[PDB]
Amino acid sequence: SKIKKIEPYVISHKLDDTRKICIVKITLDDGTYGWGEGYGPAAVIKSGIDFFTPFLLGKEAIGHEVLWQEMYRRSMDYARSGVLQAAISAIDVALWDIKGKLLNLPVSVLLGGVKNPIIEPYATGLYLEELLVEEALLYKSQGFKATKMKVGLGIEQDLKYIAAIRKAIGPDMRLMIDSNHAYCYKEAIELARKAEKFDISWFEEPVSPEDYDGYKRLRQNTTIPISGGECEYLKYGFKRLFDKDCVDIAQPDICAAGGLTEVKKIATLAQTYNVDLVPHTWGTWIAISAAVHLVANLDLPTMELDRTENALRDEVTLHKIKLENGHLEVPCTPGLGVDVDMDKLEHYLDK
Amino acid sequence: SKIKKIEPYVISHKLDDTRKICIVKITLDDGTYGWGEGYGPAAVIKSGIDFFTPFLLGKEAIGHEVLWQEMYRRSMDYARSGVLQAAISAIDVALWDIKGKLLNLPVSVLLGGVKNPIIEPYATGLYLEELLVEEALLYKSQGFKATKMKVGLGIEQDLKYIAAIRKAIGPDMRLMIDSNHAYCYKEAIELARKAEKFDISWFEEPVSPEDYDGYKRLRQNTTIPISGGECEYLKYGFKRLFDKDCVDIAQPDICAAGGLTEVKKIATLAQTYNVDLVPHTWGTWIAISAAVHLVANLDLPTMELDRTENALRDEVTLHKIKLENGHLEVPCTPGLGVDVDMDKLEHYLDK
Amino acid sequence: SKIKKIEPYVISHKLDDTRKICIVKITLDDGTYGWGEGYGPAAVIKSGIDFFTPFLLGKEAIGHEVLWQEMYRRSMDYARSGVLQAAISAIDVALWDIKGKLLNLPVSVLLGGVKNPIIEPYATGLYLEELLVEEALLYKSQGFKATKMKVGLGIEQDLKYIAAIRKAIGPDMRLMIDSNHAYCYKEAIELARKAEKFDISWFEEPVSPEDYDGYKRLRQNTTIPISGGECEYLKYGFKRLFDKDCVDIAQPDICAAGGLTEVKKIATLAQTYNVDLVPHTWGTWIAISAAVHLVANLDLPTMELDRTENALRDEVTLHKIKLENGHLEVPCTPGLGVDVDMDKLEHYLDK
Amino acid sequence: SKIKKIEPYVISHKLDDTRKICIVKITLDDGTYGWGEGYGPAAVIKSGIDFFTPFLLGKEAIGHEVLWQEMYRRSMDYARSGVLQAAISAIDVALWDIKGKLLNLPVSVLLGGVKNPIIEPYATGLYLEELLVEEALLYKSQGFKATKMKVGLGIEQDLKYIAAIRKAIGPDMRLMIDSNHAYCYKEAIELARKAEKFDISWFEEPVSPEDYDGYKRLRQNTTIPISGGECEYLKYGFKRLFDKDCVDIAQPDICAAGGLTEVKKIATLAQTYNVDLVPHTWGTWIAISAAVHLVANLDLPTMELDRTENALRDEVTLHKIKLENGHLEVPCTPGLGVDVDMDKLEHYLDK
Ligand SMILES: [Mg+2]
Ligand SMILES: [Mg+2]
Ligand SMILES: [Mg+2]
Repeated sequence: SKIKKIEPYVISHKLDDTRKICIVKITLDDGTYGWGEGYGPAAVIKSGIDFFTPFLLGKEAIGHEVLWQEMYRRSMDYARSGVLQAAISAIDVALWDIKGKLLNLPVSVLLGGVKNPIIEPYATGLYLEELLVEEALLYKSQGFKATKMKVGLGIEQDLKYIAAIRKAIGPDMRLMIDSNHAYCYKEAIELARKAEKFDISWFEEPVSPEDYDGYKRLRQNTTIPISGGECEYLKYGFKRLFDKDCVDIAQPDICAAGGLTEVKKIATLAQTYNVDLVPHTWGTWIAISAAVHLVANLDLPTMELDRTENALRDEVTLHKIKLENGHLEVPCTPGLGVDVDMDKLEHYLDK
Repeated sequence: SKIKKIEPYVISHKLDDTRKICIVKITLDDGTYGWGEGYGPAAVIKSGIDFFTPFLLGKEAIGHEVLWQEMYRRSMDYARSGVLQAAISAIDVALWDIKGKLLNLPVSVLLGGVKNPIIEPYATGLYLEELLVEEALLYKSQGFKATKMKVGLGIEQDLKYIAAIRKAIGPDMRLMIDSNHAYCYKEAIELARKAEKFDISWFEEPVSPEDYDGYKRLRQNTTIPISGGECEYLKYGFKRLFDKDCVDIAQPDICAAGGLTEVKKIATLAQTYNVDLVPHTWGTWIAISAAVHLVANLDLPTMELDRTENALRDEVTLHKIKLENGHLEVPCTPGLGVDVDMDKLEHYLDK
Repeated sequence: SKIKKIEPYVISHKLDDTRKICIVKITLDDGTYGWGEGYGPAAVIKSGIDFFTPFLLGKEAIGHEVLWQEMYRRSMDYARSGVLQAAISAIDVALWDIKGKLLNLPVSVLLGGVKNPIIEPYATGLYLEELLVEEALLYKSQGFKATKMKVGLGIEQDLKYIAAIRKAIGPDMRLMIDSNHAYCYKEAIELARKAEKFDISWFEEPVSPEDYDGYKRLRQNTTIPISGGECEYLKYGFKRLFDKDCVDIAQPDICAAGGLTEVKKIATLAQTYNVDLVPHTWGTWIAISAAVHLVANLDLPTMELDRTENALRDEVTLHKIKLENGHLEVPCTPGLGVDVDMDKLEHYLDK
Repeated sequence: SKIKKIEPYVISHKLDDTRKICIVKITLDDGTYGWGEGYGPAAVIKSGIDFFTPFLLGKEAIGHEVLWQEMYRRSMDYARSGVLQAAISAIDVALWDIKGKLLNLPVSVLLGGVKNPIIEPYATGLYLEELLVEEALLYKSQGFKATKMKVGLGIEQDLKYIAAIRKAIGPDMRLMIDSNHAYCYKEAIELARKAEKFDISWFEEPVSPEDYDGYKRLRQNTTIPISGGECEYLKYGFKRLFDKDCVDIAQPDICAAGGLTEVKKIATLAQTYNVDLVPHTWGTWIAISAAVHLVANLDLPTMELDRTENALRDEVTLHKIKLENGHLEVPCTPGLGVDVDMDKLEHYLDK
């Protein structure tokens, strides 16, 4: 019932640069382990976990909030945003896998209840040129009901590509654009106003996460819904964002914002402020699982399903979840419903 | 004058628990070195420096802002506050020691000019009971014009001790109280109203750095000036602190908030908002030096002079600065005016 | 070295009225000189310099901020805006030429670092009628990527001319309109809404610099980005402009707003408020140089390149900077990289 | 009746440094002259008048607002505050002396009507130590009902002197304190709270004219009424001061803010905002006269009566006004009721 060993692992591989992820395993005196993930710079997150590890060993895993508050009280002064929050999120997601196992229930049921047993996720596909059209047509064939494309190659370059992908997918499939704060307010509305004709479901991270007044103005000047919050941490950060009427959709990453415990608190806030929540997910199947269980408990929904090459997701992590013809099905298995192939873990670790 | 090797060093020391601070040495192709420091969890900052090190090598040190913006562009999605900011701060302070050396001028002169050639710092002395009175009497005897005491032992316990220290130091010496966000709004005004009679120069971090409305209310309900910002990072963070009329004095830590480059930008903002700036300093002389040079360029001033038991500061780092009868004299030496005893560095290092 | 002699010179020439500009030369004990410029009424600025000259002689030029603060402390009650600010600006730009020379580095590197080694400036061309089309076609042929035209001849007269210039330059070249506060809110949106179809990059000084609510409303009712701040002085003035969400682009004139020192502080503020900065430039190459070095340090960019008939700029001032096919290249020479032909200086002057 | 010659004169005199003030004489084709004054740096104001002089010659003096608007249209881009406003003020006050003479009526009657035929001004007396007490006792003996003292020598030094002057003058005479923005918010309330016991009628310029939030806060934390606006220029400047609920009393200087025309417009605004107006006066009798006529038309009042050593005020300018036992009597003579001794003018002139 008590924590015996927290074990952070930095997993990597280069494809065509490198993908460096930090992954934890918290195991109890009884052998009951739990899998969690942190989002950001792998090796920095890994040291973060090491920082909290002394104050978590021999303490009870069911009262996960008592541990979250200990980690918070310890890092408050040196955290707020960034790295130590990804360290707290990584431990949290594992304590929710433990609890799920421990109380023999999935995480969604343990968060309050499965509100959506089926989810329809969107396919993410970032960038010659005609290859993007093929990647999109693959997703439509793969049953997907929506797809998220990466923009930031230039206002006139993007509008040329957005036109091409919309022509391929037709009008029935949903399409979203993601800048990655690669544009400024003037550059964002120029793209927004011009891309409106292609029925864009939303615009993800259009300006700097620091440009709150820019987000609000963009929302006022375009019909396309405004997404943001990848870079937003804790209940306090998202309150600050919602008080500014910035986004139509809040996108906290479970692995970054403060884990399942805090993204649930952010979900309460989103609700009160009457703002939609679609979490951000860009890691292994441990990361994806936490989102599966969160959107199930959220009140057909969508979630981020990275279709990009990644053997740290497909090979290192083992999911029980089922996806056929754009629809994903929430698992009933205790905890997140994930494991790590310890041979593929050792093969893909870092030096 | 390109960067050839960035070298982060975690140095440990237990007295009566442990004091673990991270430090950097950036050395150019020409063997010009510069010393820097990060504030927060040593081993986490140390990995942070390692994160930016690949994109800093083979780049010119004089154009320090080009490097700051590269580090920012790289961490803007996974930082905003905490750990990666103290990694950016640490590199910055060392690039200012390099520039100082390189152009054969002190940092203050290189920040714009020595406005205050003499500064009068305050003595910090945290916690049987009668020992606190002796530590204070020592500081008054040592020439100090002001002293900062730590509070959070209970409203009635603090008021008992604040009365004792004021009785010892008399009326001529300034005295400040520091909660360390160990109090809530109701607990803070209870102490503030009760401690008003013992002439308190300021109340440092009275409530949570997240409780902006609490700071503002406390400022409205007490005569004692309100200090805060230890836990505030970047120009964007201090703009939101100032927009909410929270503090009378803003206290950014150079080694945490974004280095000398950003604390200077925070100084421009503080100026525009007509709010005083006294930086936070709690490290080695690499950290103290950066503050010496910053308050010199700021427009008799004070700064944080840690007077606690610290061999890591007093032994590993070598300062040139002179202090006699409460007054500190800004050095004219190129750069920060600091060096590291490489034998005491090897002796005090962490495994 | 210390300041031995500040020398203001009012220079003029009538072409087809007169252009009366004031310039300064600050000369050190060691004969190190620095060239500066003030923007506004020459003879009034010239007396301004004379006002500060007594309190600047025998003082050190490297600690330029110590001098800026002396000039400020002296003229704060009788300044805030206008004439004495252009007096402080003129001295500042020359102390930055001195420092550049003194420390053997260009101004941009000395402001923090060259962020943009290449800039693409815009051609200014103010006003029968068919002559304007030829002036524009000349700029397009001269490789310019953008051109700024003067408007204020009447809503229907301007829309007639804007149509003509856009027809000549085609769709690939950028085009901006400048009212010179010659329009009121009702007259401004009438032009804005009608001129949109001609792809206008921005609208410069659309209403009175005093009509902040007019600027905000115009921004809300038109797609064309709103420029302004020519007439704005100091960090306090620009804070006041940004607090009211007036402009998309802030245009401080280095030679008017408070020199390189203050336009840099305005640049920190613009950054915090997430508003673009394109400085205003309308003088000699002393003025153009200061902007070259400022936009280089700012984070392809543009700047104001006056392409009208002016011999005080082309004959009295000597530049090192290179311009070939719309692109300008930041110089590496110590200081601004400018000199004054003292024979042409004596030739163009005032009794 | 057109303007034939505008003549600015810079008059200098050293006592125990120099007092350099600029004065104007506008004379019509018919030999009707009018005397004016500008407040600030004499030689800078003198060049300002020279700037507008070309666009004022051969134009009618009764339609003074047509001239004010011409000067404004010309200066707005390079003025807003300071020097060019004091040039516009100087011309304005002389056009009001002309109009007064021209229509054979005093200025107060020509501003709308004498509301107060008798006004009780205050004696200004800035700074061994015991000499201040004697200067105050002289004023009480001279009949004065109120006196304004200069503060900024240090919080404990001022409280020592304020106590001394109050002891001498007794309880019946009013007493006001003037910082001259020599204090910051923390330093201002320290002085305000401590000086409350000495019945202070008002606190003039307590913080920087730029620290609007400081003024507002000080007003909230002290019982002593807050004065300010010396450094405020135009109707636009005073609207922004009043919008922020800064002052209890607005103090525009006629010779600086925009002359009698603008201080009257500022008076309309002050009225609408329900804020008192006591103008700032620190020049010759040309300046004092303009205030006599303005407070007469304002709706027993007070005004600034400089009682220091001033040979330019008492020798160069000739007044008709009468003062006996603290009460001043508004003159009925056409215009301001002032002349200049042309021999003492030629004597005190500058090179
Ligand atoms: Mg995204
Ligand atoms: Mg502290
Ligand atoms: Mg313009």
